[PDB]
Amino acid sequence: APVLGILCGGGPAPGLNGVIAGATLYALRLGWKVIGFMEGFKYLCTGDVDVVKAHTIDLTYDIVSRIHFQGGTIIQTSRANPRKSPELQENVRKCLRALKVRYFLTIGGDDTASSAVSVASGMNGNEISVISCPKTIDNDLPLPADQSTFGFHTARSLGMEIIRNLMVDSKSAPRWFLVEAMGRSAGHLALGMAEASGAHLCLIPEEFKQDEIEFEDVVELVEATILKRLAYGKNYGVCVLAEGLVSKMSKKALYKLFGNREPPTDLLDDAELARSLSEELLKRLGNLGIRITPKKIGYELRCADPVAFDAVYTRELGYGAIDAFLNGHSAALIVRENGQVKPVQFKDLLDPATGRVRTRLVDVTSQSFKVARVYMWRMSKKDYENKDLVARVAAAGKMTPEAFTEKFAHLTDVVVE
Amino acid sequence: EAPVLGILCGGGPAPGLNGVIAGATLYALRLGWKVIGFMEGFKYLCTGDVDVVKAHTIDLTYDIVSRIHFQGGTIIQTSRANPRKSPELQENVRKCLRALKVRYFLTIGGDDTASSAVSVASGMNGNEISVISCPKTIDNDLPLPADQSTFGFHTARSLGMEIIRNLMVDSKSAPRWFLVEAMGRSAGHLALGMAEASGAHLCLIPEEFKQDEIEFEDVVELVEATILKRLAYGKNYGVCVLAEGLVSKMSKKALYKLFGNREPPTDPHGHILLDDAELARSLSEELLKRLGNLGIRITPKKIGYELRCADPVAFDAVYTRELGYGAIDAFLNGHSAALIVRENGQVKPVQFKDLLDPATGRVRTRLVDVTSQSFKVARVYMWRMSKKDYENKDLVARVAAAGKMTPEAFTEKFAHLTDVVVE
Amino acid sequence: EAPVLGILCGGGPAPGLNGVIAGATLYALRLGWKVIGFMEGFKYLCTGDVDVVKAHTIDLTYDIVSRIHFQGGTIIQTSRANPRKSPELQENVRKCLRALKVRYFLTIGGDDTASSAVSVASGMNGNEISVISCPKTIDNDLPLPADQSTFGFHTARSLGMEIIRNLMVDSKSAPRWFLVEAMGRSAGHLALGMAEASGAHLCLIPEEFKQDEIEFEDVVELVEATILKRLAYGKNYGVCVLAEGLVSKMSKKALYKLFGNREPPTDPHGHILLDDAELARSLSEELLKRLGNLGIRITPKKIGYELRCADPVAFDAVYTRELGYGAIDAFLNGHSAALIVRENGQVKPVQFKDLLDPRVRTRLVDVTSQSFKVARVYMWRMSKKDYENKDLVARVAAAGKMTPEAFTEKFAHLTDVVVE
Amino acid sequence: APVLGILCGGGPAPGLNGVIAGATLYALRLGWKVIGFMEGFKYLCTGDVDVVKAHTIDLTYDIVSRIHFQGGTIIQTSRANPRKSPELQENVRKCLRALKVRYFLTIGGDDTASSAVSVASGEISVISCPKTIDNDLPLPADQSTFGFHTARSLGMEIIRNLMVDSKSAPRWFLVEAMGRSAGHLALGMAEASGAHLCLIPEEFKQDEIEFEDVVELVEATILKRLAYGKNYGVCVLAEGLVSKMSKKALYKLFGNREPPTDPHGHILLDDAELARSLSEELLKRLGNLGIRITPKKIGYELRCADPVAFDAVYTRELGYGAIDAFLNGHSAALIVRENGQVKPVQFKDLLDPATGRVRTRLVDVTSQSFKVARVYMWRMSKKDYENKDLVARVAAAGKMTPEAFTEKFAHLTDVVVE
Ligand SMILES: Nc1ncnc2c1ncn2[C@@H]1O[C@H](COP(=O)(O)O)[C@@H](O)[C@H]1O
Ligand SMILES: Nc1ncnc2c1ncn2[C@@H]1O[C@H](COP(=O)(O)O)[C@@H](O)[C@H]1O
Ligand SMILES: Nc1ncnc2c1ncn2[C@@H]1O[C@H](COP(=O)(O)O)[C@@H](O)[C@H]1O
Ligand SMILES: Nc1ncnc2c1ncn2[C@@H]1O[C@H](COP(=O)(O)O)[C@@H](O)[C@H]1O
Ligand SMILES: O=P(O)(O)OC[C@H]1O[C@H](O)[C@H](O)[C@@H]1O
Ligand SMILES: O=P(O)(O)OC[C@H]1O[C@H](O)[C@H](O)[C@@H]1O
Ligand SMILES: O=P(O)(O)OC[C@H]1O[C@H](O)[C@H](O)[C@@H]1O
Ligand SMILES: O=P(O)(O)OC[C@H]1O[C@H](O)[C@H](O)[C@@H]1O
Ligand SMILES: [Mg+2]
Repeated sequence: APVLGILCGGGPAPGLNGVIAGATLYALRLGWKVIGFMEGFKYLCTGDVDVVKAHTIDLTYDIVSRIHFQGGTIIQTSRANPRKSPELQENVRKCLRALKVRYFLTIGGDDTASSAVSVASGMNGNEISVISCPKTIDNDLPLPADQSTFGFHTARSLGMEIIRNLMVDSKSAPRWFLVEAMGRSAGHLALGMAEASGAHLCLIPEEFKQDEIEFEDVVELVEATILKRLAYGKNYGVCVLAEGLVSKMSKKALYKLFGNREPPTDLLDDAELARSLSEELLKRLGNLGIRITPKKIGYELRCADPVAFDAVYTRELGYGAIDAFLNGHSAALIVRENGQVKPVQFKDLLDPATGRVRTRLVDVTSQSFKVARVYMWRMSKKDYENKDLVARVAAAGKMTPEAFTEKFAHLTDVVVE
Repeated sequence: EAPVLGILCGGGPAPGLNGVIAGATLYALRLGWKVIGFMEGFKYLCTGDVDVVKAHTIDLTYDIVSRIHFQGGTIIQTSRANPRKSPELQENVRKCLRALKVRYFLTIGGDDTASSAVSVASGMNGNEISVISCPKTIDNDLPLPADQSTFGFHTARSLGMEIIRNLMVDSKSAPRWFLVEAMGRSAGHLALGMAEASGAHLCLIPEEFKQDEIEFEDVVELVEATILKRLAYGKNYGVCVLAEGLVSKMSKKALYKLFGNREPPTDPHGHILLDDAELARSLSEELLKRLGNLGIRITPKKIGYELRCADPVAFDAVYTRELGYGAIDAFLNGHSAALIVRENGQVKPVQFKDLLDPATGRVRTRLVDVTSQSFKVARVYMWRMSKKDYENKDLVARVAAAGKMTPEAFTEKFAHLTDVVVE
Repeated sequence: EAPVLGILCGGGPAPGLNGVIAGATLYALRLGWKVIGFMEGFKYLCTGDVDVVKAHTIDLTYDIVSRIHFQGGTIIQTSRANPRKSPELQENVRKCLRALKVRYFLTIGGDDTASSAVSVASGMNGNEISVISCPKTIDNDLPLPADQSTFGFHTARSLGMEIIRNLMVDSKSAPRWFLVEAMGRSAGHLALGMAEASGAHLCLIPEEFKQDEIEFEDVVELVEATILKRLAYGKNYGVCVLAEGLVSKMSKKALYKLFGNREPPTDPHGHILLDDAELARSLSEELLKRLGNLGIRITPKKIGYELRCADPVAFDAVYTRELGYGAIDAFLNGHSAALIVRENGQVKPVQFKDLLDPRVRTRLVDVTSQSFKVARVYMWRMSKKDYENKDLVARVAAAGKMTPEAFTEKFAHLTDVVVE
Repeated sequence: APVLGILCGGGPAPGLNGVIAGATLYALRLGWKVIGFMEGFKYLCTGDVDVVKAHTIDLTYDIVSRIHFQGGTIIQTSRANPRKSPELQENVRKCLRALKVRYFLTIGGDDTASSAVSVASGEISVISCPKTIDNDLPLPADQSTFGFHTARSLGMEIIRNLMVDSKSAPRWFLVEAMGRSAGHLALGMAEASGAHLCLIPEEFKQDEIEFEDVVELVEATILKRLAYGKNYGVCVLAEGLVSKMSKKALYKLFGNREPPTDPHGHILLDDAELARSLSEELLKRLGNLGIRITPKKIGYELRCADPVAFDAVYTRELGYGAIDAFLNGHSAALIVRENGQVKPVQFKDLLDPATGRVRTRLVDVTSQSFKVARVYMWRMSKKDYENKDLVARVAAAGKMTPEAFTEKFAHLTDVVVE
């Protein structure tokens, strides 16, 4: 009876347990023995056969038969990475061989799969075969457009519900919420939350023409939306911001981001973008009876119980991983393109630019992105050319139609219309 | 004056109806259109009385629709009253639409609603009114490119998943078997989706039965062998999800037995009233006679009326907003007698004649593809006796012993089930 | 060694069972006690074979229970097996408890579980073992001070409200009447709670019927009058919630009509089987004959088992944690054959004798309380004054397509059938 | 036809629509005409009766028959305080008389009720209802203000997700629960979700708190968890710890700077980030041990969640009791529920003599409920500090001697109640 070894690396995503139970349940039906390494590679890195034994468990039918309802991961996860030093990988090989592992499945992000292949490449193919199931809550893998990664549906739906309450609260007690969606990689999650909840505005790094952002431009994009809605008798709303704006700002923009101060280094995590915009917008707009409050959606999504779409999705990835093992595949990533859970070789998907896996961003030319824009509140190219509109909007700001055009009309060159 | 967009909903409600209404109305309002909404579908348009229709038409304004994307149901209600099979009724709808100066006419409903919409258009100048329909089914039975859902389906399946979740915890905490009947006889998409997501131990849908007709006995025994196999592993509990469509695939011998060894009730037109069937209840009643003495409890449970007006999940909120936008886009581009659908992430108008099945003159019905990879994966995790399973003497020994019968008795009673359903 | 604490669950599950288990276990481990849990209640303690019991007992360690307060149901499962009817079985239970050196025996369950625990205790020494039971009922029918809830009732009521909420939107979007049957015949706390919270138009609990036996005709007419009054205001839809206990209060003639003018079902021993009674289904078919010509659709809906194992809401999470703590404190203070309950914000042991009047005194809805009166105001119903309002009776009668004389003679007697 | 005028004051709480629907629907049956003032006292305080009439609506059956399902308020709310100045009450009296409203119903918390009393001194009866998610109105013991159950329940669900994440990917979450008046909400969320630590101002003995003590209280819990093999957890902090802090503590809290202040000299505690500051300090002290720490705010997403069944029933009965108090001629009272009965309680009985405004009900840290909640927390008790064996294990977890651990932490037993 061969041995299967599963582990999780990187941040958790809803439905992580779904993959573990999908692979384990099918493997047990074949008669395999399944084990799970706690906290990813953290203890395989030490190379101590008994420190590892104290941190691996039997993945039995009883353990996994009902985890498909539950978020997080029963075998935990960690960012521990054996790929960064020649000693660590050998410690991994020493423990896999000592554990008589035959099939090796990892569930994790771009940095987690690379560890799997590197440890595998220094091992005989007849003794160990490696498979990985890439995971990401930011929906940034290069699957065919409109196709989502597992966990993304759960994250977007819970985020919609959180913004729903902020939408009702912003109207009931007039204010503006600046909701910062966690995740600097792409803009899929911020735009999905905003469009589903009817958020009045969404800013993502992908909608900016210039290769760097200026702090003042982001202030004016939000300031224009607040002015236009105020011009229609509404002093409240919700604006959603992808954190990826941070990783695109310029050096000067980052300096203003931290309060006109030099930023720390080894550091965009310490950045507080929604909070910084709230302070600047309050100096400019507070006199108009406008309250602004930042709010961060984020960590609370990572271990939400999977929605039905991600339950089916992850189970089919678990079966697929075992199926790739049976069909002899190795060094491949389990993906579902066009409704087929097929093994895909990491070479065929690794974009040569960054070395890591190709990251699919939001297509702001697609119609889907255009539809989201129609239901937002923003001054378009045509809007600035409407004298009657510009008159009311500038009046709402207690500025003249002229000063308003000086300040804000340039924004049509910062963001794709 | 400004062009008038009239909106109605037909058929049974599904999550996201308001989302379609808000997408069409908000976009139209930005274009300066006047948006009105007829209450209860074609109900009053069929009368032909202009005043009555005015008494059941409301002005769809910004503040009314600005926040209904959060809410299930339809703020303009819905009806199934349809004028398609009445030349007089079709004219009556035309007279009321002309009276209200309706330039763009949008219907949100199922097959009957869309067919009625085009029939109203067959006798109207193509430059005075355009007709667009937005297909709606929680049953997911539209012939969209497979694996792509219809709006409302994701919401119904997710809520359906959470109900069965509580039934799975309850069935294990207090050992019991639940027969969950998923309302709707169109297809098995809802049953299989809820069962696969919730990890139910069995899902029976009409698509997997090879015979053109189904026998009540074969359904009893398919569930029975699943229960026995579970019993052979120390587990006297589980959940089985039956698609209601099994009833409409049964033979008349199965119907008489289903209705209590009696005569199926019928309306005053000669049609069997299948809504009065109690599939899940009848099968648990029979299954208790056979397996009850093995310390097995069985309980029916229906799901599906509570699903139809659940608040839409994010996938449906985005979906229906894009559909409502697409309806207005079709109006602008000049399309008419077209249905707004989303294929490959693109909302496009598709002519109604192009969706007809030439054999029936009816829009095609997409059922579960039981030869798909997805369905095979679902079956892998179900608890059932497969073909090669019946050939394992050790396994049939354990299962037969669980049922307090001999191995030869088990093969006699249950081995024919591999020829009843696709393996 | 260290004291052994055995825990089991008996009967129907309710939200928060895991809360009581976790509250008792976590505190017990803080005291150094060993904690064990019996799968499926007394089912295996009845067999007597100790090795079988060991195969169905688990060590309740810190990591087993530290996070089950989120989870509904019970990890140690439950069963209706009760050794209270066989000292052959009670001796078997005592035998396995002694083998496992159970110093403290905490059972969570209903009447059969509670009484079964004390009878086993009666045949043992008061120093070797001590027994405490935590009463459990999702029906809120324990005799606590008025308005104070049993654990799990909040969770069940809130989930039921959500289901009716979907039914209310559906009934209005696609005009229809839903007859929501709230399962449970013990009392009407669940039905009234769900209906009041959800804005349901009518609620019928057996507590409001003045007479001792209920007639099938009268129940039909109480729903009928509400539907007609709604029709008289342009509303041809609504939700009416029926407590399943209406079946248990019906007269012999009423039962005969309820099952379809056939002999009521019965078990092999001759006792009536009310579980086969589809109360909402029968009332829908009957009300369809009478009101179908008016354009009224009526569909039944059952809200039962999906409540039992819903995840506990915050009120019940705090509740059952305080209960579990109180059970350990009762063991420490030397209490035995006692029930752990909470009254006026304090968890405390309460001897069996305090609450018992055969099974425990069933607390029913107080239909004379101000709480029930307020619920009635927001219902749609023909009060005694409504029947005497000539103008109103004309509108309702016309909605039902009958003369005011016919309406008054048929429906006006209902003022003496249910509390005014 | 008598006129009922309804407004909402203060921050929203789930069930406001329940009160409005219960009061409006009953008043409709009595034949009353019902109206609603937008944004609460914002425009009744102005005295411009022309502006007031613009932002008023007629509360009809269609408007309110189904809002009992919905959180938020259909008539909005503001924090405007007519009790601030003598005519701030006068403008309200003038506008109310102009509209000829017989019955005036305010739906708000401690600040709103005091405003209602400031106007109830002159034809027009005034009744309030107990709105607050902070559970800090002086209702009978063990009896909650409406909206508190819903806010606690949704807060528990949010923390549950943070609990699964803190264990799946070992991390510590510092949850800051909104509300500076009392610790009810923070304690309810933490107890129900099984959070490892909770800190509320009610448990500190001295009336001024030091930043160092707050940091060390979390530090002791994190170290103790490490001693027992766990490098993760969740800690809930009532944000009212900032309002109990000393001037020196506030200086450290705002990054060793003078706290921001309003044009009147009072301190702007809204700009404070308690959880963020503690996280930064604790990461400096414990990151080497393998401890990751992350702050999270909860509370703006709680104010307008759809009410739970408890608040739906509660607000339906409170709204009924408001019309019943009006029907009985009562005035200058707040509707309360005790033993399942709604009754008016005069504002005079609820006023604290020193403040002059409605009395704030804090958590009773001497009660059994609080003691039990503490038993399930991970903390160092007075006895634990006297356990030489336990102290050695925690100190080793913190990479320090037992002597150093006792010097730094043992004094905490005099900082908070045991
Ligand atoms: N940026 C915007 N996004 C969405 N709706 C808008 C926007 N600006 C105006 N509207 C609405 O579009 C409709 C027509 O606007 P108008 O033609 O300016 O009266 C009204 O309901 C406006 O409130
Ligand atoms: N019908 C079934 N569906 C899913 N899993 C099953 C089924 N029958 C057995 N198993 C499980 O498959 C694994 C291997 O089965 P066996 O080798 O027969 O013990 C065990 O975990 C069984 O419980
Ligand atoms: N049975 C009832 N329950 C609750 N509200 C009612 C009932 N009957 C009438 N109403 C409402 O009471 C108000 C006064 O009605 P009326 O007495 O007809 O003027 C209106 O909002 C009616 O819809
Ligand atoms: N401060 C605390 N709060 C809650 N549980 C604790 C605390 N300290 C220890 N425990 C647990 O209580 C039990 C007693 O452990 P010990 O004191 O080592 O015998 C073990 O399960 C510990 O993990
Ligand atoms: O806040 P309201 O004016 O009511 O509604 C604002 C709308 O604009 C937002 O993008 C959403 O699509 C909403 O429907
Ligand atoms: O825990 P049990 O009820 O034994 O088994 C549950 C699993 O069996 C079912 O087919 C699903 O695949 C679940 O994952
Ligand atoms: O909207 P409708 O169905 O007409 O009325 C709903 C109300 O009537 C019900 O008794 C409850 O009191 C609800 O508030
Ligand atoms: O699973 P762990 O995080 O170790 O412990 C969680 C428990 O510890 C906390 O104080 C609560 O009482 C929880 O029940
Ligand atoms: Mg206050």
